[PDB]
Amino acid sequence: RVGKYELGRTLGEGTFAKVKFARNVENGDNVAIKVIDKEKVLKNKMIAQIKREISTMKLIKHPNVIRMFEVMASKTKIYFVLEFVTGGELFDKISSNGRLKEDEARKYFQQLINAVDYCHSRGVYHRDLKPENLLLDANGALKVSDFGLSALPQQVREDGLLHDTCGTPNYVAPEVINNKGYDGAKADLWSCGVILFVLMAGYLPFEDSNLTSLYKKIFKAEFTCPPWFSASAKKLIKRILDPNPATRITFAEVIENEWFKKGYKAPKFENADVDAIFDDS
Amino acid sequence: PGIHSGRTRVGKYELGRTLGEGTFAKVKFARNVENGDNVAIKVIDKEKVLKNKMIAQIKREISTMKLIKHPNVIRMFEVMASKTKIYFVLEFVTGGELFDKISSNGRLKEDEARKYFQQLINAVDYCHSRGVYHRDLKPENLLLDANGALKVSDFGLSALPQQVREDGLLHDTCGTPNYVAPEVINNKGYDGAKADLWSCGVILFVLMAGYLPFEDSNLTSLYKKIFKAEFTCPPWFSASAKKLIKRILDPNPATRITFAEVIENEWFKKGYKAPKFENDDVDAIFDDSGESKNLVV
Ligand SMILES: C[C@H](CCC(=O)NCCC[N+](C)(C)CCCS(=O)(=O)[O-])[C@H]1CC[C@H]2[C@@H]3[C@H](O)C[C@@H]4C[C@H](O)CC[C@]4(C)[C@H]3C[C@H](O)[C@@]12C
Ligand SMILES: C[C@H](CCC(=O)NCCC[N+](C)(C)CCCS(=O)(=O)[O-])[C@H]1CC[C@H]2[C@@H]3[C@H](O)C[C@@H]4C[C@H](O)CC[C@]4(C)[C@H]3C[C@H](O)[C@]12C
Ligand SMILES: C[C@H](CCC(=O)NCCC[N+](C)(C)CCCS(=O)(=O)[O-])[C@H]1CC[C@H]2[C@@H]3[C@H](O)C[C@@H]4C[C@H](O)CC[C@]4(C)[C@H]3C[C@H](O)[C@]12C
Repeated sequence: RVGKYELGRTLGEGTFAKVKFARNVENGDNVAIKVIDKEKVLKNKMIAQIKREISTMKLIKHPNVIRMFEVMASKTKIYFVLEFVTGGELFDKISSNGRLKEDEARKYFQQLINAVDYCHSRGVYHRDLKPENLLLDANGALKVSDFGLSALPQQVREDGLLHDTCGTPNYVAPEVINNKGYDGAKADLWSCGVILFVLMAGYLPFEDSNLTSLYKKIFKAEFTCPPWFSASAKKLIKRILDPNPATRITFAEVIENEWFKKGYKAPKFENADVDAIFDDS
Repeated sequence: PGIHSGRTRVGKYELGRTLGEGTFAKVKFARNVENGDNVAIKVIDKEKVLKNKMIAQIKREISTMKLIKHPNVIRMFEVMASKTKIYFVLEFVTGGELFDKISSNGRLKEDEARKYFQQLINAVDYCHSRGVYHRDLKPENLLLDANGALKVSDFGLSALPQQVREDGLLHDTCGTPNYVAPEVINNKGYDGAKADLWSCGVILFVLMAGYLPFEDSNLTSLYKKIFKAEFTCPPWFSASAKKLIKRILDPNPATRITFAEVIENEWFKKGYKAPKFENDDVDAIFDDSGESKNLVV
């Protein structure tokens, strides 16, 4: 046993991190418990940011963000307890049934933008948003995974789980491909825009069998919207997928956008020590 | 079974609704009106297909796959064509994707992983012996029948450019680097057999480990790991399995183990039982078939 949590099967076991299924004995909620090497994260250059973002994600409750229930530590380990959802991955709808209708795409896009924008407002940037982070609960609501956790060092992100993405480079903004540092908000917004493209088209905007030509297209944002895209959706997508992060549209501008505001009901919800986030207890 | 006057018709197949749509290709359900068989039909713009410098290789590989019947290869039953479309008539399977097991239960036991690997290696080597190279092996091509037997998809079709093939179902233009051999990433993957073998080794790794041998959120680090074949086998891998995987994941295709040598590897041969199974006009593969249509619709 571990905490108020009863353990189930091992989901993955990487070298410095591992993930177990569990349930909360007090309420029966499904969770996953990630156990990671403590010194690997303590030694890391960006530890103060890690501590800050993780401490923040503990506090955040947004209806469209995966909950981080607990964060505890041993002398050698850090434990994370994360909400486990049962509706699968959002992109499964495309694998099984092709592109989504515009209204269903816009709905998920609204949940996504609001959740991402909310985390940004609390100083937390994903920086590696991929379709595999777009999960669905029993009722079909979007739950975005890995905010905060994505800030951990690579060797601890290798946690024994299968992580592949169809069309990986598509979701990474040109400035993230090419540069060491970058703006987190603009990098996340690029990812969201590609996600929206795929939901509405059923296929990736950037492709080429030739890798040099593929990355050339990404850096110029050379892509083509299919004919079923509306004029207003195409125009918003082209502003989001601006290959220059200096001129790329802002989240605030996306939220004010006429296409975006269609059927848009901002969700009503409420959300009302850092250095000691990983010490023993 | 009944021909349905209000449905589209090609050969003995009646076409149903569109499942997926790409720019040049669509996928529809269809059914054989003679015997009730349900199939999937990929319909692709004919001019787009023909106007390619690789059309000869495409006709050859599609012609071969149409004739192949392997227990671990998805069947291509028929190819028909109109003036403007090519119809590839393909087998459905019900068991989903192989990696679904992993994605839910993590790694498989050594014996079960070795079983799927034997199935994969046999099918791929079989197609190689007939001159067909896949070159695009990835999780999306590893399907399962109701018996839970592996069925490899896209042999033959993978010869088409991914952009022409793209059907709006998230598999054709994936181009995921994690499954791709370093020489192929480097635009020098001449030996198609060694390139497919690398992918198969990455697949074996995932089944036994539950995760990818090369992964990184940083694209530069990812490609670097691939070119150097920098990876670590988990501690539960046996000495023999580790020995084989390291021979497969050799980033020099020249020194990389061959398909034939894998088949004779002592670990691969464990419980191994090769399949017991059977067994122009190539140029005309895509000619207008003159198949009856339904003129109502
Ligand atoms: C030029 C860009 C970006 C490289 C980069 O920037 N990598 C380091 C960034 C991250 N760091 C934090 C480590 C920065 C280091 C600190 S510093 O600030 O000092 O940079 C990189 C990103 C991925 C690279 C691919 C591989 O080459 C080879 C590959 C196959 C063929 O062969 C050619 C094509 C292809 C697809 C290439 C495309 C791309 O065009 C390259 C060159
Ligand atoms: C990959 C799967 C979704 C796909 C899926 O399918 N999940 C299992 C169910 C399989 N089924 C039994 C339903 C299929 C058979 C039924 S059938 O009727 O089809 O036969 C999803 C669902 C829950 C997700 C985890 C949790 O969020 C907690 C945690 C959050 C972190 O941030 C990232 C890590 C971690 C461990 C997440 C990883 C991953 O993202 C999980 C496993
Ligand atoms: C993504 C799914 C597997 C996962 C899944 O979703 N499994 C649910 C099974 C449900 N059914 C049994 C009713 C059949 C599917 C109905 S569905 O709702 O999925 O349309 C797999 C299993 C069968 C696969 C197709 C066939 O190989 C024929 C053809 C081969 C070409 O090379 C590539 C194109 C095509 C159309 C393939 C596309 C895709 O790769 C399919 C749908």
